[PDB]
Amino acid sequence: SATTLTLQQFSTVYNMLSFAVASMLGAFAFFVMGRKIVGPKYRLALVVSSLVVLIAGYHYWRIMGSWTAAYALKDGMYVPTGEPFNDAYRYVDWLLTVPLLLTELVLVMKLKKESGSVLAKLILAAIAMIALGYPGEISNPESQAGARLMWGVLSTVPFLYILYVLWVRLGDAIGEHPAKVQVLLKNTRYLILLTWGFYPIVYAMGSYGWLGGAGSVVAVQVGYSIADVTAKALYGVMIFAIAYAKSEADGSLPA
Amino acid sequence: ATTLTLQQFSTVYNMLSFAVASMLGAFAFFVMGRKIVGPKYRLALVVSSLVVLIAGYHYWRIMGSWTAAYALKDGMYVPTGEPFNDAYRYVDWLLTVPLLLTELVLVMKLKKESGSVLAKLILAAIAMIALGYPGEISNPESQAGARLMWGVLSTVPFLYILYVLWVRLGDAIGEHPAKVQVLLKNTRYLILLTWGFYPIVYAMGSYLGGAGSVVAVQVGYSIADVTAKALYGVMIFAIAYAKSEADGSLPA
Amino acid sequence: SATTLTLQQFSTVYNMLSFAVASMLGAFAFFVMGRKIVGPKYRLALVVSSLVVLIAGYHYWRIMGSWTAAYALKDGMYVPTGEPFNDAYRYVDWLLTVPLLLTELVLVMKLKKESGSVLAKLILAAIAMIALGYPGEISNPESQAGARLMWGVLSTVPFLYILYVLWVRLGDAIGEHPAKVQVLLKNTRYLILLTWGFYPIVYAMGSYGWLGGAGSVVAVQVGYSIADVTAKALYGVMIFAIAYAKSEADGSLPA
Amino acid sequence: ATTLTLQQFSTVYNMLSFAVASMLGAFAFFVMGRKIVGPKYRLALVVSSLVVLIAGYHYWRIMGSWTAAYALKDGMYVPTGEPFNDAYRYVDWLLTVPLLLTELVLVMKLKKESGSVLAKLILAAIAMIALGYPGEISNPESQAGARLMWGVLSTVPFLYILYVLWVRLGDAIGEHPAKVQVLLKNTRYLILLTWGFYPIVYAMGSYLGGAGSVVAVQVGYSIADVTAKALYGVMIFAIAYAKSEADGSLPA
Amino acid sequence: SATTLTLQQFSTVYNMLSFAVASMLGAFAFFVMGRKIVGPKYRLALVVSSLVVLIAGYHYWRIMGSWTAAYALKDGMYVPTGEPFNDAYRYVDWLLTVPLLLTELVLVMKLKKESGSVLAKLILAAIAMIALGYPGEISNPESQAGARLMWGVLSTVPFLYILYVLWVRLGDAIGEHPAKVQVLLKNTRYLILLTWGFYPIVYAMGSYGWLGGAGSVVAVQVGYSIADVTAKALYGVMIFAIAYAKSEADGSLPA
Amino acid sequence: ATTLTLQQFSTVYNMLSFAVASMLGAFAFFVMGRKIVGPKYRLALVVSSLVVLIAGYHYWRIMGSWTAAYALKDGMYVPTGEPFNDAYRYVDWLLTVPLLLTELVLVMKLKKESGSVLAKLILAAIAMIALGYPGEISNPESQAGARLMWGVLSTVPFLYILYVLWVRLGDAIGEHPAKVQVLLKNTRYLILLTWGFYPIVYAMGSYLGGAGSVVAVQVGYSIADVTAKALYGVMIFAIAYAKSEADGSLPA
Ligand SMILES: CCCCCCCC/C=C/CCCCCCCC(=O)OC[C@H](O)CO
Ligand SMILES: CCCCCCCC/C=C/CCCCCCCC(=O)OC[C@H](O)CO
Ligand SMILES: CCCCCCCC/C=C/CCCCCCCC(=O)OC[C@H](O)CO
Ligand SMILES: CCCCCCCC/C=C/CCCCCCCC(=O)OC[C@H](O)CO
Ligand SMILES: CCCCCCCC/C=C/CCCCCCCC(=O)OC[C@H](O)CO
Ligand SMILES: CCCCCCCC/C=C/CCCCCCCC(=O)OC[C@H](O)CO
Ligand SMILES: CCCCCCCC/C=C/CCCCCCCC(=O)OC[C@H](O)CO
Ligand SMILES: CCCCCCCC/C=C\CCCCCCCC(=O)OC[C@H](O)CO
Ligand SMILES: CCCCCCCC/C=C\CCCCCCCC(=O)OC[C@H](O)CO
Ligand SMILES: CCCCCCCC/C=C\CCCCCCCC(=O)OC[C@H](O)CO
Ligand SMILES: CCCCCCCC/C=C\CCCCCCCC(=O)OC[C@H](O)CO
Ligand SMILES: CCCCCCCC/C=C\CCCCCCCC(=O)OC[C@H](O)CO
Ligand SMILES: CCCCCCCC/C=C\CCCCCCCC(=O)OC[C@H](O)CO
Ligand SMILES: *C/C=C(C)/C=C/C=C(C)/C=C/C1=C(C)CCCC1(C)C
Ligand SMILES: *C/C=C(C)/C=C/C=C(C)/C=C/C1=C(C)CCCC1(C)C
Ligand SMILES: *C/C=C(C)/C=C/C=C(C)/C=C/C1=C(C)CCCC1(C)C
Ligand SMILES: *C/C=C(C)/C=C/C=C(C)/C=C/C1=C(C)CCCC1(C)C
Ligand SMILES: *C/C=C(C)/C=C/C=C(C)/C=C/C1=C(C)CCCC1(C)C
Ligand SMILES: *C/C=C(C)/C=C/C=C(C)/C=C/C1=C(C)CCCC1(C)C
Repeated sequence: SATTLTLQQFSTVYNMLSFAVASMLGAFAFFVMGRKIVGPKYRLALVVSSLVVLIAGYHYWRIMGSWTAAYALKDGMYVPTGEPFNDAYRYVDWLLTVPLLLTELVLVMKLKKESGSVLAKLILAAIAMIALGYPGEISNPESQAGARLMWGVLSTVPFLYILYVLWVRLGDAIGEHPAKVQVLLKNTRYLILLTWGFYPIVYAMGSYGWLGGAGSVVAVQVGYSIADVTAKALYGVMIFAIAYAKSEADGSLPA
Repeated sequence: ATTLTLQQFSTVYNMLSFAVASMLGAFAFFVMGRKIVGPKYRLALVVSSLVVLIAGYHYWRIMGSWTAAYALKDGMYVPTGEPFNDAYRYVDWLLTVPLLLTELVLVMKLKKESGSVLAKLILAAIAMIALGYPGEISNPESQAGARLMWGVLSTVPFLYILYVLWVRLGDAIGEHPAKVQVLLKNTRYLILLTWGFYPIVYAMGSYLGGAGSVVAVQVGYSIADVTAKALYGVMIFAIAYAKSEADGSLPA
Repeated sequence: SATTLTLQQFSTVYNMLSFAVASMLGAFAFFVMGRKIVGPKYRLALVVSSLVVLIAGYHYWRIMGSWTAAYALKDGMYVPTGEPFNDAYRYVDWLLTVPLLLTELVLVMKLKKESGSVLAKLILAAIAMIALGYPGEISNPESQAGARLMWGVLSTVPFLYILYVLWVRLGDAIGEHPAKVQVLLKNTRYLILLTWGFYPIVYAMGSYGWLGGAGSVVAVQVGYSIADVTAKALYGVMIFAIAYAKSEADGSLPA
Repeated sequence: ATTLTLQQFSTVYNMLSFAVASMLGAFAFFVMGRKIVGPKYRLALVVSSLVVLIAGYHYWRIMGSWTAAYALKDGMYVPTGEPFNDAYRYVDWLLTVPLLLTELVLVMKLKKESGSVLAKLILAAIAMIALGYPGEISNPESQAGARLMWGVLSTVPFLYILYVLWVRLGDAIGEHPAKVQVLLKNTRYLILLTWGFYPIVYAMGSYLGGAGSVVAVQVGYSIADVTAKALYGVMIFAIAYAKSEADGSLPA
Repeated sequence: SATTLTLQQFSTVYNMLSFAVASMLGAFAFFVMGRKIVGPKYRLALVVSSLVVLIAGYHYWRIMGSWTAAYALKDGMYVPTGEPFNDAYRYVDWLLTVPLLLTELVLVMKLKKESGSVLAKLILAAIAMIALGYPGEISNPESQAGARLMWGVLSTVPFLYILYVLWVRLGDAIGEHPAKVQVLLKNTRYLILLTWGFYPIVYAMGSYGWLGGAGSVVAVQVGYSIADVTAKALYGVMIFAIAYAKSEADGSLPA
Repeated sequence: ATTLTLQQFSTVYNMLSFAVASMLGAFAFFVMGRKIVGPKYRLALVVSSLVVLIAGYHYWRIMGSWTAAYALKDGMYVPTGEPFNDAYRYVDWLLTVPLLLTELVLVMKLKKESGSVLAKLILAAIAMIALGYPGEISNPESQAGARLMWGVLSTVPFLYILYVLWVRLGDAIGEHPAKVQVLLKNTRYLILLTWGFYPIVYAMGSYLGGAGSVVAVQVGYSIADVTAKALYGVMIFAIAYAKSEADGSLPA
């Protein structure tokens, strides 16, 4: 089965899940309302921003239900119920939202005829990343260690491709914009860099650790919440700030 | 009925949760994207919003029916006696497929014959779904003859719909700007790929596999619905955005 | 009591009821949104169109609850619960919506001073039709065959009156409009003609058939759904198309 | 209490479902009809929307109370011990009747005395409902004296309200266009027919019949509420539309 | 414990609570919609009017739940359940809404530089009134009669202060406005005078009466509903009427 | 755990119901007050609406948790075994405190450094709440050392936030009209009074009292949240209204 949890551990994970739910839905309303403030050519990017956090809001709402249904209160403790709580529900979120995360960045940036081509490759790359990752995630890290490693390696190839394209296609376009736009674009890269590495690490953790003890279960689940809120809601605020800065630069800010 | 492995139940549940999320995301897009395109293409986005709203609620219900048809016992998911209503999609299609045809006609240029053309497609789609329904609920083992016959009878209006869409979309490519032309070409390919997937899943259910067959049919129908409705609506929006940039009606 | 049903039969009726619910509510949103597109003198007719489908949406929502509450799952079967499922709940729908169906047609057509008089007679006719039909519907087709026939006959008199008025007041006004308006008005008559005959036939069926077997129960209930969706939602789309055509003819289409 | 036949329970339930549907339909009409009339008559339609919205929810509750007060046993509907709160309409009237008077005053031309006139009618309507409430909950058999007395005391502000409405509506007929005049004449007749129906139903409940009496009172009150609120609001809208076409403020 | 109630007594209190709920929420929608009709300098007062009735709507919704949960149906009777129904939940309503009631009156009236000072004193007075009243309300009228009286007396001091300020600050400003504004301002004072005295009387009743019998329980609870609807919803209508009259006087009525 | 008197349970429940009502009232104010101030200050009111909306729902949940953690027995409220999640506020603060800082920055004049300043405050607020959380769930009796340490570590970013707000608000007083200046002065005092209250309640929970301690912490946190969010948002609105009257953008 799984691990027994204290009220403190169960509450901590439940609260970080409720933190995630509130952050995604609140950011949704913010991005919906923020459309009126930026230039008209950057409003489609904010719509996609709202879409990302809306979907992750729905998915975290289900995860929160899944978490409370996998444990039951007995003798001042939370003991498993047999109902499964898995990380593979997250992939259903990622498969849709990660291609959308790339889309909103490209839409807020300048289109250079090939912008469609650059986006299409990244979307296809992100899809294959999650798609190849899924067989490895549902594989038993012990009884199926060969399959887990193979899919992880195959999944990492389009992953580094996305990271490479973002580094090379952003710096060549960072150095063409005002100082405020550069800082916003620069930090957005760091934001992607710091946060997106969490998911493969936890995948590699299950292969070489994690599940060992309740604290590991809490930490990983707390980590997913922090990573998702920053990679989706905070990331969407950066897209909004880039839209306002670029709208302020080309003179399209509503007056 | 049959017992499922933990993986099979999880997989079908996830594809159902994927479908719910895709519709919810597509709904918000079409509602908000209405403001971004020209004023004469917004009714097409209104119909797009309804299609995904209806299918979203219906997939929300399908997910409830799925989780209620199995129970976890001994590391397995065994049936509960509560039935899984697989015919619930066909009543959705009976409403949403006629609506999908409408949004394509509305996003295109209105002609004199547009009224007659739409009604014929809807009558075909109705007869298609109507003939398919006896075949869908037929037992693939004890009632294999009826499944094929209704499958065969249903494809006649099916191929009729595909022919009309191919011919009425190619005739409009050569009158529009290049960007509008590319979108219409890809839209034809998209309709063919997605609408052709459903006959395969019907033939998948017919032929035995066991639980893998159950997973495939539910996964296949779910993917088909998501691509034929939400991905399809994005093309309707993209056609609306291109035509709005061409006729100078883009709100920007 | 009543009949026992298979899962297939119960599901079929349940699905056609859910089809009806979705069609009525979806058409409501369509007609509400479609007001902006037609001329201002035809928008009141679309409001009445929305009202018809909204009411039928509410009534079919209750019918769906009534259907699931009249049967219970036992041994892979649906056996009655004793709770009644009757066609007389439909008359409460018809008594309000049928007068409204006539109203929206007259409002989309040209007012000719007497338009109030024509409408008032039809509304009074439709009311008496449903009102006279109700005593006959709740009468036992066997133990009370005299009362059933008498009310059916009395109900058919204002029915044919409505049909006569529609045929004579529409053709005299069809031949005064453009070709597209004529086709729309012509098909609307056929739509009324084909669909409205279903209700008396089922009334006459209960007198001389139906209730015999489960298949009859399914067919009649499936028929009501098909008839209601076409006589209310498809009919409202025809009213919308007439409004757009007439708005396009008199030059009032919003530009 | 008393047992009801299947027909009696069904009839009262249907008239309650008729009332719910009528209010829901009337609500959407007044909300949407606000946009169609002139800008100075829209607050009257706002109040119209509230009246039917409040009464719709209340009739939704009355229906729940009705179905919860009886149970199906032996081809009969026998009481459950759960009570049916027939006084729930009077607390509705205490709110909605003062609102109904307001929407009539708002749709008419505002004068200096309009403020005083409205307050007097509301005070009368309050006292009318207030005196009627002791009489409504009084037992028609063991407490027949109190029922009549409260009925008698309640009609004094009742006839006061009817007199004022007759006199303030006839004085405004002769200053308006012909179409506005006809509407005001019919509005007076409508108020008299509908407001007079309630005293009959109170006298119906007093005098015994048994279950037929129970059906009549509930059917009568339901019909009276539907005609005095939703049908009444359509006249308020019709007066608004006529005055908007007369003063040139029709949004068209 | 408490008293046993008949179905009639329980229904009466339940209905007057549902009357209060409907009146507060309905007035909320009225004040929200009524903003468009008055001058722009009086619209903030109507927002505060909506706030008062919205809060009292929420609080009466809870009181209605509290009432149904304090009694249970047994043998055609309503007997207590042990769950408490107290008047001290009302103070949580009053502590917020009474300062708001004064605010909306001052905002609809003319600001005379010191209007902030006058309002601040009244708000501080109203707060201390409810604050001093609370220790006395939760005191046992019999075992704690010294504390009940003392807090009641201390609570009455800012109460009469508010009444004095309203009488003196309104008449000096009534006699500066048109006749219609004077009548509206004059009746608003009478409205405050008649209704606001109910609360101390019921406080003094618990000290020297009430709780004796079920009829007293019904009357007091019925009284609170009548008092709250007139002191909040009817009072807000008077504020709306003053705003429309003053907007009509200074020529700011939307045309 | 500990049993509570009827008064203690009622008091904490009332302060929770007070908090719910205050947030609901504040939400409607900020939504409606958006229309009343100038167009460039409305995003700050949008964020104000979210803060109170989030905290309103969370206090609605806290009230449910509170009533579910005790049961009435023998004229007492005794624990039920169902736990009261007191850490649920800290996850609220983790979202709402960063939002509260934002609305202040948005209502003020935007400068070049405004971007950097906000991010530092949010990082501080995050670390503040993050370090406070281990201390909040620590047992005041068996784990008194950890409570103090996390309390001590949490105040470092706390005093950092207070210093920045004092210095960036005094620098903006002397560039604005007198009415704007007074509001900014009082806003500083308000932030200090309310933000300083939380450390006291943490020290209250640490030091024993018993149930009175439980009441104080819950009452203190509730009052602190209501004044630091709803009362704070009214000042944000008042600053918005004053600046709108100064720059001539008041919708009137
Ligand atoms: C709905 C329940 C029944 C289900 C069965 C399928 C119903 C299909 C209905 C299609 C409505 C299409 C009406 C189109 C009327 C013309 C509108 C139009 O041409 O507008 C173009 C543009 O918006 C001008 O600017
Ligand atoms: C077993 C019984 C089976 C019964 C099966 C019945 C099916 C009826 C559906 C017909 C399709 C009608 C589509 C209607 C679309 C009309 C659109 C229209 O008329 O608008 C054109 C005009 O140009 C705008 O101005
Ligand atoms: C509501 C809870 C208590 C129930 C007790 C009954 C309350 C009756 C209230 C009536 C409000 C009427 C206020 C009318 C104020 C004048 C508005 C007006 O004259 O506006 C006309 C027109 O809209 C300008 O263009
Ligand atoms: C047992 C205790 C029973 C107590 C019973 C108390 C009843 C109080 C209701 C009075 C009616 C008040 C109606 C208020 C309508 C005012 C409308 C108004 O003042 O507006 C006019 C002005 O012209 C706009 O500008
Ligand atoms: C939200 C979930 C994560 C929680 C972590 C805290 C997030 C803090 C986000 C702040 C958004 C601020 C974006 C501001 C972008 C600039 C907008 C602006 O300057 O607009 C001014 C004015 O409206 C022009 O007229
Ligand atoms: C245990 C792990 C702990 C991890 C902790 C991670 C915390 C990340 C939060 C950083 C604050 C970011 C605030 C972002 C505010 C940005 C606002 C902005 O960029 O807008 C300025 C520009 O002027 C508009 O045009
Ligand atoms: C894990 C948490 C990590 C910390 C997350 C919150 C801090 C984010 C601060 C962003 C300031 C961005 C502008 C910084 C300007 C000074 C620093 C700098 O050197 O920026 C060079 C750039 O060219 C401009 O001048
Ligand atoms: C500033 C831009 C973003 C900056 C980069 C953000 C990246 C976030 C990713 C992973 C953090 C995971 C942290 C996991 C910390 C868990 C803390 C915890 O509570 O674990 C203790 C456990 O509960 C004992 O039982
Ligand atoms: C404009 C709207 C027009 C809508 C037009 C809809 C036409 C019929 C569609 C679906 C019927 C679905 C039920 C089909 C049943 C097939 C018979 C069958 O064998 O299955 C069920 C039966 O009860 C054995 O148990
Ligand atoms: C185009 C304009 C409208 C055209 C005219 C539309 C009129 C619809 C009225 C009645 C149809 C009733 C059809 C009933 C078919 C029932 C099919 C069925 O499924 O019954 C099999 C049963 O389930 C085995 O057990
Ligand atoms: C502006 C708002 C003003 C509103 C003004 C409302 C005035 C009173 C109305 C209804 C009271 C209903 C209860 C009446 C009770 C009558 C006494 C009675 O005998 O019945 C109940 C009693 O508990 C025996 O059980
Ligand atoms: C016009 C401006 C406002 C005018 C002033 C309004 C002040 C309302 C305050 C208190 C009234 C309390 C009245 C309580 C009446 C209770 C009637 C009742 O029903 O009690 C009988 C009991 O139920 C038998 O068992
Ligand atoms: C932009 C968004 C950035 C958000 C950044 C959030 C950073 C961490 C915040 C809260 C963690 C709350 C849990 C802290 C747990 C402390 C460890 C502990 O001892 O308690 C739990 C443990 O499971 C013993 O049972
Ligand atoms: C909002 C959610 C986001 C940004 C999720 C991102 C997920 C990844 C970048 C996952 C990467 C993986 C690999 C590189 C290999 C192992 C499998 C994955 C899917 C965890
Ligand atoms: C949104 C749903 C859509 C677009 C559904 C489309 C469905 C089809 C094209 C179905 C076709 C079928 C046949 C050709 C025969 C077998 C039965 C069907 C209904 C699966
Ligand atoms: C939306 C619902 C509609 C259009 C319903 C129409 C119903 C009828 C035309 C019913 C007619 C009847 C008779 C002519 C006699 C027998 C009784 C009736 C009510 C079934
Ligand atoms: C929407 C509800 C309305 C218009 C209700 C009106 C009610 C009456 C006019 C009631 C009158 C009564 C009497 C004259 C005496 C007997 C008791 C009443 C309350 C039924
Ligand atoms: C909407 C609610 C209102 C206007 C409540 C008003 C309450 C009072 C004026 C209460 C006054 C009290 C005293 C003067 C002393 C005794 C205690 C009080 C709180 C009942
Ligand atoms: C809306 C909620 C707000 C503004 C919360 C503010 C909270 C604090 C300023 C908390 C400070 C703390 C310390 C300084 C140390 C002890 C732990 C805390 C979190 C209570």
